[PDB]
Amino acid sequence: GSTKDAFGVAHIYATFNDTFVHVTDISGKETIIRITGGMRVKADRDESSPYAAMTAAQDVAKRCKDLGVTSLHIKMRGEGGVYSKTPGPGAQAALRALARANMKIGRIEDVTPIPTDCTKRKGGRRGRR
RNA sequence: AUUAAAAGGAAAUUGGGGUGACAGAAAAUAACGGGAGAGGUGAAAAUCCAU
Repeated sequence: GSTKDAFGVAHIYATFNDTFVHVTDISGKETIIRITGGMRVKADRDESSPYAAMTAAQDVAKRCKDLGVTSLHIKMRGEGGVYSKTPGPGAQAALRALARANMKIGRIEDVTPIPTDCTKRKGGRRGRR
């Protein structure tokens, strides 16, 4: 059920607590292989280390070239609804790992959601102490 | 029986001043992809997960 070189999309959602390496078809409805940081480490604190993000992104690519997807439209995103809109630590490691993995890199975009207007944020008035 | 006060009141623009009748985030629901973790912390656990 594989084909020749088919462009993919890599919605790499990496936050301060975890990382996600998700590749689908260009329609965005059928995923190809999705490996996250928590599937590559045993320590909870290391669910989003750059080594964890790069190792996961490494093994993700091998399946992509195995199935024929070689080029990826990267999409960068962090947990930025009402929280921090900056991509987490392992975001760059995951992208670079794919680049070292001999994958053509197409468009790169930031798909972190930006609320036109927002709900309440957790923490109350005085915030986190 | 004085005037016409850089006293006051009365008859071209400025105004997120007051009243009255477009946007996606967050979450839910529906359906599809995938099949093992996900949240969370300085570190963990109670928690959600093969329905």
